Amino acid sequence: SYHLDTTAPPPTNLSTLPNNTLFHLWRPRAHILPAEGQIGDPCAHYTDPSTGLFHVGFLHDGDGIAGATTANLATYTDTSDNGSFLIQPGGKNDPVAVFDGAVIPVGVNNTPTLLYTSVSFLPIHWSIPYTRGSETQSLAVARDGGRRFDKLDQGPVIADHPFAVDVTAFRDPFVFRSARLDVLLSLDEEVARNETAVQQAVDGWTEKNAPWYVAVSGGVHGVGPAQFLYRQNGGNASEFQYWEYLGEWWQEATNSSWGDEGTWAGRWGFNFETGNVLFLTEEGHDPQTGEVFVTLGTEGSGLPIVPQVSSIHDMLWAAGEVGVGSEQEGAKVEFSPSMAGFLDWGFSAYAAAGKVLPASSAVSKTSGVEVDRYVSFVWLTGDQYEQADGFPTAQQGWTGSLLLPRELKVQTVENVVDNELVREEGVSWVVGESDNQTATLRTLGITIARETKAALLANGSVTAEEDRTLQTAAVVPFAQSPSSKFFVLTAQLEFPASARSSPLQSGFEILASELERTAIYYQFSNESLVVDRSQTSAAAPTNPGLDSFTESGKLRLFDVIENGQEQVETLDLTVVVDNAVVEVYANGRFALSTWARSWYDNSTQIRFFHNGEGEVQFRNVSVSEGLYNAWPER
Amino acid sequence: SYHLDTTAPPPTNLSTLPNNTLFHLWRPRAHILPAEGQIGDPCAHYTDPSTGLFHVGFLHDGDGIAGATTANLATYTDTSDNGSFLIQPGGKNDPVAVFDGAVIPVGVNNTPTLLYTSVSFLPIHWSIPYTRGSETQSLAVARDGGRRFDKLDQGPVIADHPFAVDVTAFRDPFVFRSARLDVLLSLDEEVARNETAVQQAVDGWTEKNAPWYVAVSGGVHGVGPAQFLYRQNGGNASEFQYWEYLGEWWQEATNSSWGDEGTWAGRWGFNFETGNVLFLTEEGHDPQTGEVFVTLGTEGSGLPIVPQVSSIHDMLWAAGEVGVGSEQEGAKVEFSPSMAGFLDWGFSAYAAAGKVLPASSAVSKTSGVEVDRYVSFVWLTGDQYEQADGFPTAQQGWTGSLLLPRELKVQTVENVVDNELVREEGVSWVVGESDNQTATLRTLGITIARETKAALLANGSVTAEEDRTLQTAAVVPFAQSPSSKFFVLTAQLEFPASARSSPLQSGFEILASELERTAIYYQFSNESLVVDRSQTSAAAPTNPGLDSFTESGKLRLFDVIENGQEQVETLDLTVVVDNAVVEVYANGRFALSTWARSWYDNSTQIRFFHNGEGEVQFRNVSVSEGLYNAWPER
Ligand SMILES: OC[C@H]1O[C@@H](O)[C@H](O)[C@@H](O)[C@@H]1O
Ligand SMILES: OC[C@H]1O[C@@H](O)[C@H](O)[C@@H](O)[C@@H]1O
Repeated sequence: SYHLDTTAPPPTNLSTLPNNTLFHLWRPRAHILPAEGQIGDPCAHYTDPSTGLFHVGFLHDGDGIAGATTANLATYTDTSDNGSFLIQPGGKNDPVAVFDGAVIPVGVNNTPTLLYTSVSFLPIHWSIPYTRGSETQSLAVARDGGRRFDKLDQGPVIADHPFAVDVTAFRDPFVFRSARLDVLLSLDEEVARNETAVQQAVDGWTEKNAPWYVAVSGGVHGVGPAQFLYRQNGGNASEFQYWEYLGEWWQEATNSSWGDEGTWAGRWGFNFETGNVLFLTEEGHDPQTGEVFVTLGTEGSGLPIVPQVSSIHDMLWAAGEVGVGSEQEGAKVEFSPSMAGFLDWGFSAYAAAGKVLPASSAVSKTSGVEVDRYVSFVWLTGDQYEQADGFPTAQQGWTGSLLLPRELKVQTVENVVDNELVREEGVSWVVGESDNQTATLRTLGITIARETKAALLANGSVTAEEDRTLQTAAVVPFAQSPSSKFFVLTAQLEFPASARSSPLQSGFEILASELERTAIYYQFSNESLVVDRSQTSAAAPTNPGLDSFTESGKLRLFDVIENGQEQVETLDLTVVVDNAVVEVYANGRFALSTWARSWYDNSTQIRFFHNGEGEVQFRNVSVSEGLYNAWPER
Repeated sequence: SYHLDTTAPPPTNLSTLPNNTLFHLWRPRAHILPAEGQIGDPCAHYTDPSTGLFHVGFLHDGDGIAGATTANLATYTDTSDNGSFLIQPGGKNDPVAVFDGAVIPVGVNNTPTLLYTSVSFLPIHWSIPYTRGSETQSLAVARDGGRRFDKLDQGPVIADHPFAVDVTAFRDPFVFRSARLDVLLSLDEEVARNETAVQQAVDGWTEKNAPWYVAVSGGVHGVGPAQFLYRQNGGNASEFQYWEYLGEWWQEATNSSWGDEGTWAGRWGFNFETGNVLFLTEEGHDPQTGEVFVTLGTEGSGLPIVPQVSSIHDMLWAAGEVGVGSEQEGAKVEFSPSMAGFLDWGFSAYAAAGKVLPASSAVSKTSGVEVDRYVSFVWLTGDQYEQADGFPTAQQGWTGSLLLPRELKVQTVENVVDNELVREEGVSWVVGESDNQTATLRTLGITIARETKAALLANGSVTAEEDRTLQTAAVVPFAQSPSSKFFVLTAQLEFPASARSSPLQSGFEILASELERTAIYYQFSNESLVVDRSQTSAAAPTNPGLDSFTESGKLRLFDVIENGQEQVETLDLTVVVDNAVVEVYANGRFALSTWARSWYDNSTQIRFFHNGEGEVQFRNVSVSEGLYNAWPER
């Protein structure tokens, strides 16, 4: 017998508590997750052509894909009760399980069609032999407003991985259209080599009748991770049965990495997962004019390898160009990375599943958005990918959550001093334009979906803090801190050029009280935003299931000219705290999410933090408390 | 109710009788059939390398493959009780059914391995759209002396039919080795054009490390029937997982036929089934020196087509050569017929499944055979392929039977006058040599497996009849007729050349009494051996289920020189009557099998028959009564 008293010390072993007793303790209110149970990879999102509603999907309880719908990209509604499942295993093609899938809005019977990985054998992991027929790609059609997906009555449409290729994995199909690919696959190995003649065809490209491409993720044993590319046979937009294989359009050597030291974009690892193919512009998504971007998860491991265990799950992104399939007899087209980085630096952040959100959607119509966007949903595993040291799961009654929907586009950083900080190799940006004096950088833009950001602040209480400058080491409490763990903290930190070489650490302490605190700070030593959770939970000491290791992500603040005078680029911070789900956003190009499971009701204080190394100026600091309820119907 | 009294008239409607009351009425004793129930296509035969025993397989009750073993090819033993099943559906690869398969003696784990068509969807028929994933090819390994075949724990090894090819069917894998094919696929495009340099390579071939080939039967919608050829990837005899597609090595236009009139080899039809690839010599089988022979069933139909109904099931064979796949980009190798015919002319004869029977087998060692042979088992559907007009199946308690095992080799007809009878187009033979005076013909040789023939005669009572010459029309009873419906009738009929243009019909009446009789005679009008069953069963008139239509097969008796004198080749008849199962053999190159379901115990009289047109000399006429028990353990 035990009533949850979060004003008293936590019991020694949380796992000895009755089921569902910790259900509300760290559950978010503005995030996407099922009514209960666990949530795995998001997937199968789409805009219903009929209603204009945006459908969101995600694996649930390891027993299929569940769904929800939204008309504003702020509040959601479960497609049904009892789990809200759309499709589950037990069919002829998926007797064992239902893995990730993607949706063609107008496919079979001119309705939303799901191409998903139907599983017939387990286990499946890059570190152990692959069982033939493990993963196949099958079709299902949406029924009753999309509240359910009925499997087509036949075998998989892609019943096997590439011939005689020893794949490590062959799952997570993602569908997309591309003027570039279409053109490259219709010209001559000479008339398609000159980017000139090509562009002429691109300008005349029409999306409506363009064929669909499918990128499948995995790798090849003893060779390396890769993405297998397919497209409706013969480029026939009306062909949903046969998909011609275009080869491994994207591959890397086993455990190789972007850059000469794997500093900015982790490692390619031993296997690719959940690849999404995007075409971004400076305003949003355009399969005709956008640049090719790819988001993916990579599975890593230290040595020695522990078969069936992926010690590292990196949530990466890469940008580059696509060209003809060389002269050799391999892939018909190839993707070459020109820059890469992380979509989210969080250890537990992974398997992002996104989708183009049309300006014609009911969402964009309402918010007055005139362009097409690409919204990405990142997964935040609740138990370190099932490697947690006895997390109190039965006590919590739920596991995992998705992160806030994020808009992806091409971000530009103007007026950047063209120096070594810019010209480094194996980096997460490229020079869009320069004059040897100042340049304009190009990188992946990452922001909270505008409607979600607005809803988070809509009915919130606003409390600002006075501008401040810290030089000597200090921890200064806010003049007034929130009274709950649901708020958005925003702030700008200005650093002196002399801080680059200093051991400076400046930021904030959140979710704090006498016995608990979570520190978020910038560090120049390795140019990273850091989330120290060593003191985050008073319950973690005796409950190793609550991970407390430090989280961090790289963020370079370039030298820029703002008013004729050079200065270190301002660090623009936006930290969203929804209970235990903590998301750190910066300069519209950085994201780091993690779990901050504080125990006490009173751990809501916020404080300025500076280690006394160097100096820091805090500006436009403010806190919006309350957020909102993303699930009104529950 | 009614106690079966076969000395009294049959009841008007046989279906009103209790179950199993007709179980023994027309059941054979020397044929291969299950203890009870129905038998479908024979398949999966093989010689156990360990024991030397020959294993026989067949579909049973439409619920899998059952088996039996033999050490002498005379008597058999069920592999197990309760159906004696080896493998049945319900696996992940074959959730719906288990179709025909073939066995590689030394395969996975160096044990007998079954490659079979695993079925996931029904219906399947050339006349209706094909459901993707309907038929795949999976592996299973023999366990416990072969009394069972355990499916390998993974998906099919050939998970889909050729890419984007709208097949009518894709089943019945048959495995085989070939020096010729290996050579052709190892030389250049021009080096494999000159039979000279090609023969050198063949002479050095070695079966031990030769890769396995797999022929799958079916067709292509709107194109025609065909055989799909595959072989262990890269010619690697050690590779059982991946099979490279070599193309449609054998195809024919929809419902086309051998010859300008479909006279000698029926029609190619709308779909090919049960294709077996053989390499025959004048003494038996040799994958190194034998001429390519193929046996197959073809599904036919008159117009208008009745979807899901194959009105004609022809049991055909074809011989020819295999060359490099033309110049274009089609099948890598190609089979070109030089002659074709019927393996069995019976309406109900079909789906032959054979296998190489090594001289190293226990069967051959015992009987002292020094060469490898090819033994073929022909199916005799019990109910006109399930199109019977209400056959009393419940009353009989069993359905179908296989015909006697038959030896297939190259047969030679020597001293044949090289005239128009030999040079007709689209025929079942080819001239092996000639001097414009006499020639030697080459054709498919069909004889009863020697050990089975010997067993049929071993303990039988012999009764000869005096040589006789009938000139007027007459029906003359034998001086002494058998007293049972288990006997072997042999005879030789000599005709004068003048008989070729005559309306002559000469032969015998068997299974006769006052109220019943079955006529078997040769007819020069259309050069055919005929089995008239219009009076076969006193029960047929009120039981349409008992088919009574005339059965016939083409047999040309050439002009030959036997003693410096020309004569019409002797018609050498061997008629095996194994109860209702009747098999008519002639000149070692013809077979016609059917069901002769006489009712009365006394219908065992045999008579000479001549229609008075022309003349006929009967010689060496004899009857061996009794046959033998093929299943001593039952
Ligand atoms: O269980 C199948 C696969 O699921 C993926 O989500 C994991 O990241 C892999 O390590 C695993 O092999
Ligand atoms: O059920 C499937 C197939 O079985 C074969 O034996 C029949 O002869 C075909 O007509 C049929 O398509």
